[PDB]
Amino acid sequence: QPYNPCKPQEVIDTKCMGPKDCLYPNPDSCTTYIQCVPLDEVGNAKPVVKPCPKGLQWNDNVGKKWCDYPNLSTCPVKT
Amino acid sequence: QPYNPCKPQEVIDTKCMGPKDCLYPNPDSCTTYIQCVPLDEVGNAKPVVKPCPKGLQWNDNVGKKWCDYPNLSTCPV
Ligand SMILES: CC(=O)N[C@@H]1[C@@H](O)[C@H](O[C@@H]2O[C@H](CO)[C@@H](O[C@@H]3O[C@H](CO)[C@@H](O[C@@H]4O[C@H](CO)[C@@H](O[C@@H]5O[C@H](CO)[C@@H](O[C@@H]6O[C@H](CO)[C@@H](O)[C@H](O)[C@H]6NC(C)=O)[C@H](O)[C@H]5NC(C)=O)[C@H](O)[C@H]4NC(C)=O)[C@H](O)[C@H]3NC(C)=O)[C@H](O)[C@H]2NC(C)=O)[C@@H](CO)O[C@H]1O
Ligand SMILES: CC(=O)N[C@@H]1[C@@H](O)[C@H](O[C@@H]2O[C@H](CO)[C@@H](O[C@@H]3O[C@H](CO)[C@@H](O[C@@H]4O[C@H](CO)[C@@H](O[C@@H]5O[C@H](CO)[C@@H](O[C@@H]6O[C@H](CO)[C@@H](O)[C@H](O)[C@H]6NC(C)=O)[C@H](O)[C@H]5NC(C)=O)[C@H](O)[C@H]4NC(C)=O)[C@H](O)[C@H]3NC(C)=O)[C@H](O)[C@H]2NC(C)=O)[C@@H](CO)O[C@H]1O
Ligand SMILES: [Cl-]
Ligand SMILES: [Cl-]
Repeated sequence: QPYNPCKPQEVIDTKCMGPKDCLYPNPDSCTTYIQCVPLDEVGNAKPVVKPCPKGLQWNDNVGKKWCDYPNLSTCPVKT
Repeated sequence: QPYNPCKPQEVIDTKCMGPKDCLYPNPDSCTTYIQCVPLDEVGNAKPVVKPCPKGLQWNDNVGKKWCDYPNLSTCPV
């Protein structure tokens, strides 16, 4: 019913435990991200909207998966 | 008995959620720090050693609590 980008294999493999695990862009906003909370053993998860600190924007790049300065973020709104 | 700098009142008041919360120096190493992971909802946490990026050292100063250039860090050495 709600938007839910939590990929099951990512949920099963990482258990969303590590510092970059199960973190996804929020389509509505560049200053938040979505973090998945596992609900069971088969990869289902509850998506949770999480805030970036003041001034920062989600950086979805491989190896990043963190809030970053806007000029380094993956916000689709640029220039 | 093993070393645990995680103070329960800080775990309780912050839930170790914020960007500077429940972060402590690692006495054994200037290139790592200790982060507290809560084990319950009533203040108990375990200490996890976390790495600084290569070449950086822990800065325990007030308002910092982050990995920093060596000349800015609080390393006792
Ligand atoms: C009892 C029990 O076990 N219960 C289980 C429970 O634990 C499980 O829940 C999971 O718990 C774990 C453990 O608490 C949670 O793990 C945490 O996850 C968050 C992310 O969600 C991690 O947060 C990241 O933290 C890293 C640092 O460790 C941050 O890295 C920093 O990023 C900044 C930029 O944002 C970098 O900044 C740059 O720095 C350079 C200089 O170095 C500077 O030049 C630049 O200017 C600067 N850029 C900017 C913009 O300032 C910085 O370098 C870097 N720091 C370092 C040291 O590299 C990163 O930003 C954080 N990311 C986000 C997002 O916040 C956190 O580390 C991690 N904790 C631990 C202890 O590892 C996990 O989230 C949680 N999962 C869930 C789903 O809740 C649950 C579920 O599995 O099960 C219970 O049973
Ligand atoms: C589903 C759910 O709810 N799960 C819960 C789970 O989320 C909870 O876990 C907690 O999650 C949160 C995120 O949600 C984690 O929060 C993160 O915490 C980390 C620290 O642990 C924060 O990391 C810092 O990030 C900032 C960027 O925002 C970094 O700041 C930069 O630091 C550099 C120095 O390293 C600064 O550069 C220096 O600047 C000075 C001054 O100008 C200059 O003099 C120096 O030369 C310069 N030095 C260098 C080397 O460049 C830079 O200015 C600054 N940037 C800015 C913009 O201020 C900082 O380095 C990072 N620190 C460390 C350490 O990595 C991170 O920001 C924060 N994320 C967010 C989104 O807030 C939290 O860690 C995690 N807790 C735990 C215990 O895992 C859990 C538990 O509560 O519960 C679940 O239920
Ligand atoms: Cl935004
Ligand atoms: Cl903001």
